[PDB]
Amino acid sequence: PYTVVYFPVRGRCAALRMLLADQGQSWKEEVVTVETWQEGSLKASCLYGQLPKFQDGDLTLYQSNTILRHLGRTLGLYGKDQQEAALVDMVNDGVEDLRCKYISLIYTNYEAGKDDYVKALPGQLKPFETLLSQNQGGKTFIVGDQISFADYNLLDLLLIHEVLAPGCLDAFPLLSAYVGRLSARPKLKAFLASPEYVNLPINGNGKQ
Amino acid sequence: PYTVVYFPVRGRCAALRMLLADQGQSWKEEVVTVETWQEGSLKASCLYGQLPKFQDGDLTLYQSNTILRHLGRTLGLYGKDQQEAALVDMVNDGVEDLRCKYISLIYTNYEAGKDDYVKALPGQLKPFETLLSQNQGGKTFIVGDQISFADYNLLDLLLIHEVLAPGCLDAFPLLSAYVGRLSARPKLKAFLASPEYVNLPINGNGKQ
Ligand SMILES: C=C(CC)C(=O)c1ccc(OCC(=O)O)c(Cl)c1Cl
Ligand SMILES: C=C(CC)C(=O)c1ccc(OCC(=O)O)c(Cl)c1Cl
Ligand SMILES: [Ca+2]
Ligand SMILES: [Ca+2]
Ligand SMILES: [Ca+2]
Ligand SMILES: [Cl-]
Ligand SMILES: [Pt+2]
Repeated sequence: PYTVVYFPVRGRCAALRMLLADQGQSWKEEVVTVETWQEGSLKASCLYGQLPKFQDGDLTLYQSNTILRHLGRTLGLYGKDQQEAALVDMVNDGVEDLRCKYISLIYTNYEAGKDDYVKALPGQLKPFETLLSQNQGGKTFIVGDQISFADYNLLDLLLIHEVLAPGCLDAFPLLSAYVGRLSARPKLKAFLASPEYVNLPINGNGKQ
Repeated sequence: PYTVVYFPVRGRCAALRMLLADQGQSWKEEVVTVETWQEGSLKASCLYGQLPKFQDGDLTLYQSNTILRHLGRTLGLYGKDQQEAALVDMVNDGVEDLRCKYISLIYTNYEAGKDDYVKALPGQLKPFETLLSQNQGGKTFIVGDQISFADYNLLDLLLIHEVLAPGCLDAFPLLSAYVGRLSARPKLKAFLASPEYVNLPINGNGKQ
């Protein structure tokens, strides 16, 4: 019932794929080559001229956080009540902010910008440590006592940052433990070890 | 029940203010001056070192779209069902994407970047005219038959863009009429005419 339409990269679909995999949901991958994209037709049919495109039956969605929120809603991964739902959003928006900075570094300014980025990184990661500390001493999820779509997105962000700056989580014991804990969830663990995950690059331009 | 903590500018609070005013809600403005921000204490206390900060009872929120979603969820401005909520998110994420570009122009590249931004603008607005075209002929709201938080956000986006690039909606009959229709809603109309809105600059650097 789900289709993911994307480039042959992890990128903005990593988190939503982890979510689907961990939740035992089945989906189709439709792969878009750089050549098809450059041909221009598919791009012109996309609402905002970008991928991912996501189909849930006849419901067609664009925007990676739209897809996360939609799956969060329909799969009960959006907090236990209205207050938790808002906290989940606050976490996801912070994740999205850091993701945009990471995307900027990777695609527009890797060589000149990397040292500065890594130096500023602890400052950008600290709010997630703080959230964890304020929730059951960081022993469960980013919000409340059940997983949310923000957990999968946060997890992705942290995983890609380790690759960017090995040991960056050494300064953050709760985030470190959290990555280990979520990454060990059985369906998730299997997915992250699988060719369909491992054989895709993180980004489209060979940088990580 | 609500408190908005922000600089004396419209910026990222404009949409949530329009929402509150139109929905007959009461709120307190806590105005933060340049001197107070520079002092550092308030900034250090903010989850992501940014304003707005929003209070509603004992709930403290940060991130303008988290605030919009919370108000949307709690006041019933988030579509009629899950499928509509997904479309609402899709519109809001698209509004936010263009807000991000607008902000980057205003704050970091106004004199060099304006000509390229304005030339690109029609292709950036067109998706919203298309959405309107596909929903009851553009006669109601951006999604469905009831107002949503995305409508308030889109209306703001459009109003600030008419200041930036006067006439930018002229080629878009549905958006043009939507702006007039929503702007005529009695409480919103009163708010938009009030000194509280009119006498604040859109941005914090004198550019618009
Ligand atoms: C195929 C490509 C050209 C479109 C390409 O290398 C590329 C550029 C930007 C991208 O994302 C940016 C983002 O905002 O996620 C991604 Cl995921 C890719 Cl694969
Ligand atoms: C505090 C400032 C430095 C003098 C300043 O002017 C400033 C910078 C970025 C901002 O974010 C833009 C947005 O609307 O998100 C805003 Cl709202 C302001 Cl007021
Ligand atoms: Ca986006
Ligand atoms: Ca943000
Ligand atoms: Ca309603
Ligand atoms: Cl952006
Ligand atoms: Pt951005």
